Amino acid sequence: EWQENKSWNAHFTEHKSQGVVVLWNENKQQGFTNNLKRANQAFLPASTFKIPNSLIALDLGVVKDEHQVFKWDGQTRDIATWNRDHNLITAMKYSVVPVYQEFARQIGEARMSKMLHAFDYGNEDISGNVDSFWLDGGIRISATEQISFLRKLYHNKLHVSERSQRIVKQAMLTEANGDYIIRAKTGYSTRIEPKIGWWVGWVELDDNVWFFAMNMDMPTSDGLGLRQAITKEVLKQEKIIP
Ligand SMILES: Cc1ccccc1-c1cccc(C(=O)O)c1
Repeated sequence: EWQENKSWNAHFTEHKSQGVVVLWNENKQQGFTNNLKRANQAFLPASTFKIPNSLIALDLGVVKDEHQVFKWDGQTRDIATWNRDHNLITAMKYSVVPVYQEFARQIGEARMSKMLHAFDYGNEDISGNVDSFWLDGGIRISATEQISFLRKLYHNKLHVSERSQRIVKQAMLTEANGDYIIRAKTGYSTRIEPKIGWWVGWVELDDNVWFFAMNMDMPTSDGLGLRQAITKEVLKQEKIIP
């Protein structure tokens, strides 16, 4: 069921880094990783949490649909793309923390805790501030746990409406061409050691789906592009994408 290929470590060490990639072949129900231990170690989800947060906001009516405009609050932040109006699509695309912090405040502690337990999401622990627990609170999730959550979303098996799940999968759209479609979300965790980057999602092919979840050490923001680059290089090596 699970296979470890330690040779894949070269994808990380050749960039003076360390990390884990986890792949899941949906047709064959088989998983692959370079590091079984790190595949099950739990980290802050950071902006990968925008996936469950979006689902909860939509199902509760906090967000009406993917067109609703969340007006910039007029507070100049250091990320230029955050200083503007957003909808769910652009908020996901630009990982707009302040929009999602307001979602969480409107969701509230009780409903957020209950929905994460319903999702079986990570350690399901929202200890900390309701508007930042996924950045510096107690919640944790492993790469293998990301896969389990994403598989439910893919199959519309999470305990929210089909509509909510369809909308979030639309907002996760990252890349599409004649060969494959990638739906995914990046993450960047800096408030608690070790600093890491995430990329989680799946690759849709004509006749199969491959789920993936990776994290890697990220001491500096200069390496953020490696999250996607390394993942796609692993996918190419395994002949999942050309
Ligand atoms: C939080 C943050 C701090 C320092 C540098 C970049 C970022 C950031 C901000 C928004 C999106 C992303 C990203 O990866 O997509 C990264």
